[PDB]
Formats: sequence, structure tokens, C-alpha cells
Amino acid sequence: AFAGVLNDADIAAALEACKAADSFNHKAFFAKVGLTSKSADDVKKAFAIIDQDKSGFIEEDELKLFLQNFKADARALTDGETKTFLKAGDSDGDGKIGVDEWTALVKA
Ligand SMILES: [Ca+2]
Ligand SMILES: [Ca+2]
Repeated sequence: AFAGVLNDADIAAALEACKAADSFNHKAFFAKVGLTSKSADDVKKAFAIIDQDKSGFIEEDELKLFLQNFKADARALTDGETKTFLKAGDSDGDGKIGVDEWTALVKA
């Protein structure tokens, strides 16, 4: 749980909602978890947390573990949920998400 970035109560509620396999929706999640309200600074901080290996991009393997960044015992996304999420953010087609594609994804 992003203790110094997001309210723990909104995370619980966002995780509760996409518990069933294939029920994940990123725009629903971002809205519920409270990330959409955030400024460019906080959105960049979120990016860094998700970019587990600090390569500058969120690769497919990290995107599949997306929920675990909020709650350690959260489920992994299905390959179907991962491909959809990937395809929505990856504006340039290199197979990964950079900080600008993330910012747009979170905000638009
Ligand atoms: Ca990475
Ligand atoms: Ca990309």
C-alpha cells in the first residue's frame, strides 16, 4: 500500500473490486485507488514503485505483478488482463510502458 501516496482504505476497496480472474479494469482501478486526482509528481512516484527493477520502463513481467505493489498478497493479473493493460498504455509499440505513456494512461 502506497502509505505516503494513497489512502489505505481506497486501495482495499480497489483490490476488493477486481478479485475475480479477468475482472481488472485500469481506469476503474486508478479512479477508485485515488491516483487520478494526483499531480504529475505523484504520478511519477507511482511509476517508480511499479518499475520494480528501475529500468525506466514497466515491462510485461512487472505489469503482471501490478496489484502486488499495492498489497503484497494480491493476485497476479492474467495474461489476458496483462495484454490489455499493456496495449492500452504502450502508445509507441515497444512492448513496455515508459513514464509518459504511464502519465497519459493514468490521466486520460
Ligand atoms: Ca522495469
Ligand atoms: Ca512503450
